[PDB]
Amino acid sequence: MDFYYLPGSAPCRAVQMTAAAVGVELNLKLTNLMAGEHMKPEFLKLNPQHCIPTLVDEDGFVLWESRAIQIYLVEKYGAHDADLAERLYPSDPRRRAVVHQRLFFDVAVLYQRFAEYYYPDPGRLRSMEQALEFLNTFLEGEQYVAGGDDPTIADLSILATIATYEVAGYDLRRYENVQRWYERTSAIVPGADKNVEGAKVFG
Amino acid sequence: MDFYYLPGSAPCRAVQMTAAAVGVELNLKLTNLMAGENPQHCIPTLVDEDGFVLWESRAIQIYLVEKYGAHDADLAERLYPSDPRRRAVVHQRLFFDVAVLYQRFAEYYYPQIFGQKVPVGDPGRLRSMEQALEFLNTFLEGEQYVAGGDDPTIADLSILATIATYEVAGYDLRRYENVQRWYERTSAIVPGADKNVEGAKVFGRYFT
Ligand SMILES: N[C@H](CCC(=O)N[C@@H](CS)C(=O)NCC(=O)O)C(=O)O
Repeated sequence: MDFYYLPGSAPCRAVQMTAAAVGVELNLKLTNLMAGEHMKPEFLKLNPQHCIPTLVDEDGFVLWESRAIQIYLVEKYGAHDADLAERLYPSDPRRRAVVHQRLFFDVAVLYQRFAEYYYPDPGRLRSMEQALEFLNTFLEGEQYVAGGDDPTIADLSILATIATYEVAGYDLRRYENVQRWYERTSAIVPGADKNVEGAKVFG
Repeated sequence: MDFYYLPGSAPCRAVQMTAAAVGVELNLKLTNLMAGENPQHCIPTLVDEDGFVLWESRAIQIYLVEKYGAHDADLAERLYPSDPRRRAVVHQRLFFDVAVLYQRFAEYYYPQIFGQKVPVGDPGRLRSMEQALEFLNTFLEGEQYVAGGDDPTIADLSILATIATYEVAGYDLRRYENVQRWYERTSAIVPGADKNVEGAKVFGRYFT
């Protein structure tokens, strides 16, 4: 399966951790946006939204949005290991609702406000610190972001985001639960060293 | 189930339509925000029969299908197909709605209607917002619904709530033929479309 990506990119890193978790090997297709590779007609025909990560499966199914990719990887490839899929993406409606809630929080608030503050300011700073405070509150008395006894795809997505906060230069130790979760989760998730490595070397 | 909401809110309206679709009656609780009435004070907030608290409209939408619609397997399958590939397209459209379509709407219009009330729209934000509409128009080329299928999915409902907000904002949706066609057709057929239209009008109070 072809994986159109950039090394420093958080959503790409989330997908790489998820693929490693389900034993999927990705055919890496570096897609340099500065060079305009995502705007070539070959890419546009695959993905009209011209964004990375983009996954092309064995039957030519094309998918983008890292968090939809994560779910697809578990449902289609993780499913061969029943307990594994359950750990990554619990099936109970309530448990799964929380995983979804955290994924939507990651894209619309946590990573969003990171991009709002760092890519162009006291206003967008307070906006971002609020996102971190929310996350800190989510992790109060909890090992993982959506609960559970094991990391879920929500942890993997937020690990990608938070490693970007770290390399940006934000003092994460300010959020005791976030720092704690970040350290312990990075130590236990397969390919999490590649996440930080890739955040650092590129991002 | 208690539903903490405001009619003007697109995320709230997406849940109302989804609940209508699964035959769930919501006990509506008006939560006036500018007054200050879930440690993120997010609306909508759903509180189920066991006191389980959920926010994030799109997570709520899925939960409503999975728990309250799944007795009618054919209905749940229509709203939220289980085939990984089909479900993946529905998930990508939900993520697009939150992070691209509604997000760029907000980034363009919120500075003009809230806080400082900037006298003019940012052209870069406008271009970006129009790009989001073009994407949607493209997704709808040759397709009845946003994520495909023979029937509306929850992605259609989420986007319907967002697009009705574009309309009350005064954006000329006729510029995007597929979007307009889909918007008319879907508004004509989905449960709770009346709540969506009624509520979107309310959000028009910020555009006078
Ligand atoms: N919601 C994000 C989208 C990430 C995204 O928009 N990718 C950026 C680079 S990190 C990109 O491809 N930008 C180029 C473009 O959208 O035209 C995801 O998790 O996949």
